[PDB]
Amino acid sequence: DLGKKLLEAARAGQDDEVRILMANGADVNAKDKDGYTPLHLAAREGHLEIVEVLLKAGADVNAKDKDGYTPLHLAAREGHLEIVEVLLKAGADVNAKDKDGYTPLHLAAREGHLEIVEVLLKAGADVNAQDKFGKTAFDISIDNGNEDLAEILQ
Repeated sequence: DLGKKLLEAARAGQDDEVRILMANGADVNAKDKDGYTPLHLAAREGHLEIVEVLLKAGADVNAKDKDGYTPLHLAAREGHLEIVEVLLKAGADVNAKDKDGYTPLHLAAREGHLEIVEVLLKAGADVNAQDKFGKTAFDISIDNGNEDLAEILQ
Protein backbone atom coordinates (compact mmCIF):
# COMPACT_ATOMS: atom_id res chain seq x y z
CA ASP A 1 0.00 0.00 0.00
CA LEU A 2 1.51 3.22 -1.35
CA GLY A 3 -0.21 5.53 1.18
CA LYS A 4 1.67 3.87 4.09
CA LYS A 5 4.92 4.21 2.16
CA LEU A 6 4.32 7.93 1.55
CA LEU A 7 3.59 8.47 5.24
CA GLU A 8 6.92 6.85 6.22
CA ALA A 9 8.82 8.66 3.46
CA ALA A 10 7.25 12.01 4.44
CA ARG A 11 8.08 11.42 8.14
CA ALA A 12 11.66 10.31 7.34
CA GLY A 13 12.29 13.27 4.99
CA GLN A 14 12.99 11.11 1.98
CA ASP A 15 12.42 13.68 -0.77
CA ASP A 16 13.27 11.46 -3.76
CA GLU A 17 11.15 8.63 -2.28
CA VAL A 18 8.18 11.00 -1.83
CA ARG A 19 8.60 12.18 -5.44
CA ILE A 20 8.73 8.65 -6.87
CA LEU A 21 5.81 7.41 -4.73
CA MET A 22 3.68 10.34 -5.81
CA ALA A 23 4.73 9.99 -9.47
CA ASN A 24 3.43 6.42 -9.19
CA GLY A 25 0.00 7.01 -7.69
CA ALA A 26 0.48 7.40 -3.91
CA ASP A 27 -2.49 8.99 -2.11
CA VAL A 28 -1.48 12.44 -0.69
CA ASN A 29 -4.31 12.22 1.85
CA ALA A 30 -3.39 8.81 3.21
CA LYS A 31 -4.04 8.53 6.94
CA ASP A 32 -2.30 6.50 9.58
CA LYS A 33 -4.02 4.94 12.60
CA ASP A 34 -4.16 8.30 14.42
CA GLY A 35 -5.38 10.29 11.41
CA TYR A 36 -1.97 11.75 10.56
CA THR A 37 -1.41 12.50 6.88
CA PRO A 38 1.91 12.80 4.99
CA LEU A 39 1.51 16.57 5.46
CA HIS A 40 1.15 16.27 9.27
CA LEU A 41 4.29 14.20 9.43
CA ALA A 42 6.46 16.29 7.14
CA ALA A 43 5.28 19.49 8.88
CA ARG A 44 6.08 18.04 12.31
CA GLU A 45 9.54 16.82 11.30
CA GLY A 46 10.70 19.94 9.42
CA HIS A 47 10.73 18.59 5.86
CA LEU A 48 9.89 21.76 3.99
CA GLU A 49 10.36 20.57 0.42
CA ILE A 50 8.14 17.53 1.10
CA VAL A 51 5.50 19.89 2.61
CA GLU A 52 5.59 22.07 -0.54
CA VAL A 53 5.32 19.01 -2.80
CA LEU A 54 2.27 17.64 -0.90
CA LEU A 55 0.53 21.00 -0.84
CA LYS A 56 0.88 21.36 -4.62
CA ALA A 57 -0.59 17.87 -5.06
CA GLY A 58 -3.78 18.95 -3.25
CA ALA A 59 -3.04 17.53 0.20
CA ASP A 60 -5.74 18.66 2.64
CA VAL A 61 -3.90 21.54 4.40
CA ASN A 62 -6.51 21.42 7.15
CA ALA A 63 -6.55 17.68 7.67
CA LYS A 64 -7.25 16.85 11.27
CA ASP A 65 -5.85 13.94 13.20
CA LYS A 66 -8.06 12.07 15.69
CA ASP A 67 -7.40 14.82 18.26
CA GLY A 68 -8.07 17.71 15.85
CA TYR A 69 -4.39 18.53 15.21
CA THR A 70 -3.70 20.07 11.84
CA PRO A 71 -0.29 20.23 10.15
CA LEU A 72 -0.09 23.90 11.25
CA HIS A 73 -0.48 22.86 14.94
CA LEU A 74 2.53 20.60 14.58
CA ALA A 75 4.72 23.05 12.66
CA ALA A 76 3.91 25.90 15.07
CA ARG A 77 4.56 23.66 18.10
CA GLU A 78 7.85 22.36 16.64
CA GLY A 79 9.12 25.79 15.56
CA HIS A 80 9.29 25.17 11.81
CA LEU A 81 8.83 28.78 10.71
CA GLU A 82 9.23 28.33 6.95
CA ILE A 83 6.75 25.43 7.06
CA VAL A 84 4.33 27.61 9.07
CA GLU A 85 4.46 30.28 6.35
CA VAL A 86 3.97 27.84 3.48
CA LEU A 87 0.97 26.28 5.25
CA LEU A 88 -0.72 29.65 5.88
CA LYS A 89 -0.31 30.62 2.20
CA ALA A 90 -1.89 27.30 1.15
CA GLY A 91 -4.99 28.16 3.17
CA ALA A 92 -4.15 26.64 6.57
CA ASP A 93 -6.76 27.47 9.20
CA VAL A 94 -4.67 29.70 11.54
CA ASN A 95 -7.47 29.39 14.09
CA ALA A 96 -8.01 25.63 14.08
CA LYS A 97 -8.74 24.22 17.53
CA ASP A 98 -7.85 20.73 18.65
CA LYS A 99 -10.10 18.56 20.87
CA ASP A 100 -9.03 20.60 23.93
CA GLY A 101 -9.41 23.99 22.18
CA TYR A 102 -5.67 24.54 21.63
CA THR A 103 -4.84 26.66 18.60
CA PRO A 104 -1.47 26.91 16.80
CA LEU A 105 -0.98 30.25 18.64
CA HIS A 106 -1.40 28.39 21.97
CA LEU A 107 1.22 25.82 21.00
CA ALA A 108 3.72 28.35 19.61
CA ALA A 109 3.21 30.57 22.68
CA ARG A 110 3.59 27.55 25.01
CA GLU A 111 6.79 26.59 23.22
CA GLY A 112 8.04 30.18 23.16
CA HIS A 113 8.38 30.53 19.40
CA LEU A 114 8.18 34.28 19.02
CA GLU A 115 8.82 34.51 15.31
CA ILE A 116 6.07 31.88 14.69
CA VAL A 117 3.71 33.89 16.95
CA GLU A 118 4.24 37.07 14.87
CA VAL A 119 3.53 35.20 11.64
CA LEU A 120 0.42 33.59 13.15
CA LEU A 121 -0.88 36.97 14.33
CA LYS A 122 -0.20 38.64 10.95
CA ALA A 123 -2.19 35.78 9.35
CA GLY A 124 -5.27 36.30 11.52
CA ALA A 125 -4.66 34.31 14.74
CA ASP A 126 -7.25 35.08 17.42
CA VAL A 127 -5.38 36.36 20.51
CA ASN A 128 -8.54 35.87 22.57
CA ALA A 129 -8.95 32.14 21.78
CA GLN A 130 -9.38 30.12 24.96
CA ASP A 131 -8.68 26.44 25.55
CA LYS A 132 -10.81 24.10 27.72
CA PHE A 133 -9.33 25.53 30.90
CA GLY A 134 -10.11 29.04 29.62
CA LYS A 135 -6.47 30.02 28.98
CA THR A 136 -5.30 32.30 26.14
CA ALA A 137 -1.86 32.50 24.50
CA PHE A 138 -1.35 35.67 26.59
CA ASP A 139 -2.03 33.65 29.74
CA ILE A 140 0.80 31.31 28.75
CA SER A 141 3.17 34.23 28.16
CA ILE A 142 2.41 35.53 31.68
CA ASP A 143 3.01 32.07 33.20
CA ASN A 144 6.41 31.79 31.53
CA GLY A 145 7.40 35.39 32.26
CA ASN A 146 7.90 35.83 28.56
CA GLU A 147 7.98 39.61 28.17
CA ASP A 148 8.56 39.57 24.38
CA LEU A 149 5.63 37.21 23.91
CA ALA A 150 3.31 39.16 26.25
CA GLU A 151 4.03 42.36 24.29
CA ILE A 152 3.48 40.86 20.83
CA LEU A 153 0.19 39.40 22.08
CA GLN A 154 -0.83 42.53 24.07
